[PDB]
Amino acid sequence: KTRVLVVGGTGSLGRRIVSACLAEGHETYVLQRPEIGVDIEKVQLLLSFKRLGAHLVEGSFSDHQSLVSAVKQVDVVVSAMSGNIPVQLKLVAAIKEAGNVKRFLPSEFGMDPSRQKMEIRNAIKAAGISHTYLVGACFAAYFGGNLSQMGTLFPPKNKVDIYGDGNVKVVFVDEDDMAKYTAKTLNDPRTLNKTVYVRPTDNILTQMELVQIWEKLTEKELEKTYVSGNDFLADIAGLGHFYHIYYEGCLTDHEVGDDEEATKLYPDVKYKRMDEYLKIFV
Amino acid sequence: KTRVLVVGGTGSLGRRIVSACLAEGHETYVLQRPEIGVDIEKVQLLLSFKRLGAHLVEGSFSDHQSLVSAVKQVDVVVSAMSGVHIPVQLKLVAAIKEAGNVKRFLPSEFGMDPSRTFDQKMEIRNAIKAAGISHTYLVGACFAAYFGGNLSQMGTLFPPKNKVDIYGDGNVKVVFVDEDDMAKYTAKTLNDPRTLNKTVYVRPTDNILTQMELVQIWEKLTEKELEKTYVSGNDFLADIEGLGHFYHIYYEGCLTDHEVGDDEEATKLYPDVKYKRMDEYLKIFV
Repeated sequence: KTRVLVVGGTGSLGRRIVSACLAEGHETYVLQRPEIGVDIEKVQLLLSFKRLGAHLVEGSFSDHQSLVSAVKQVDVVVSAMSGNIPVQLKLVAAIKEAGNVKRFLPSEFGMDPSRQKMEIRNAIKAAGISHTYLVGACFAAYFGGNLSQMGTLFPPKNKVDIYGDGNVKVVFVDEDDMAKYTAKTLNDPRTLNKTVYVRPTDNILTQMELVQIWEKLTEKELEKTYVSGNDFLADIAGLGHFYHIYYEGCLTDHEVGDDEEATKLYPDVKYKRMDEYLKIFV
Repeated sequence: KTRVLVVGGTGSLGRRIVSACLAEGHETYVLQRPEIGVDIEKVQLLLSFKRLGAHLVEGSFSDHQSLVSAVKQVDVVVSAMSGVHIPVQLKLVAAIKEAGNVKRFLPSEFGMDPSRTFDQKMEIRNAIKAAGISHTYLVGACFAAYFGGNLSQMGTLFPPKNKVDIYGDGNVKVVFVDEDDMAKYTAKTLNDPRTLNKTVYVRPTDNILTQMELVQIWEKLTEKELEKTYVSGNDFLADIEGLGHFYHIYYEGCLTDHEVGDDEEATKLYPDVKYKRMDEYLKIFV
């Protein structure tokens, strides 16, 4: 059994990673930070982990030696901050000091920063820490269910902004599926010290294709305001990354080999399609 | 169907009240505040309520007329601030008074009767009375998540590992209630004619427990005796330099020092609620 410490386990992605690690059969440790000890929902979430067999390990980002003691107990560290640069770098320093970690999987929110955005990867390299990066897809909770409307995570009402012509291919993935891929890949010899691209073919969609999925489920056409590229840029760092995705098509402008793509490496994961994802909000 | 607006529906108690309101068949409205829109947990929670039949009503505590418009749509307003983020509740009262249509207001007091400084604690109740707003108060019990699961220790919701502070002798009766049960009592009482303009006491008999009895339940569940430090009333007060409510509950016995009638006690009024006992509550921590 691979021993895995999940950092950020009360986050949106982190709590799905804990569940996926338990389901995959890893011996799963969850960092229990002091600050969330007074949050009743986060305490009951951690207790739902325990009842499924996870071990809670106490430590905090402000206590370097507590981070060292947590990572000294496992083979793999998985980090998911959706729920930050200094914090990942504090983890990197603790991992380097501990010396025992076989693989570190920092979450990058599915966003490849090598295309300074590179500070965490540069510290991983300089520390000699083995790793796997999972990149290449927008999380459906943040870009899909809102029809990619900025400034809101709620489903659309009658109107939407269409970015450019909405004909640029984006890659969407359910966070539940990103968590399964993380749990599958973290002891896969094929992905040690590799970038793994998450590109589920059925979820390669232009913004207009995503909109049309919504319109078909609600049986009604949305009012549309088209936002040109320079009208977008004249209204200004995620805003910059959003532009790279929806106007320059950075998630789809290069090919990926089967030996480095998540759905090919892990074809047992039946990833949720965006029509099934959006069905819940209609 | 009684129409109910729940204010604080992404909070701890408040999300349980929304659930119990839907369970009861109330036409359930939930205030959707702009400030939770950055929080995916909160957004998906509210969308879960909408999926179950709730109505989301956009409004903000800093926008008086948005609150008036919200309360003008319902018969009953329930508010619960535990886990959200006296002024907020007073803003709600102002909007209810101006709206004029609300048949009953149920402000959560976190189980703590403020009528036992005194005038600051009574500020909301005084504004309710001055506005002529009809109400139901629910009081008399410690929420188990905050006083039971942690064996009444400070600074954590987890039970201790091998050491407990015992207050006084731990022989003062306290009343404990599961937050889930508080929410069901709230949903059942809010259109009960019997509780209009009443204080309803929540006193589940099996959950009237001294702190030592509560510790003993945990020691039996774990099969280990805890190391005990006894804290006198004088030392507790000296270290205060919420703790005041704590002192009155665990040292003065203010939850159990008076009798309540059946016609004003939640488990008599609503005997269909099978309230959770503390042995069952604590087992999830083992």
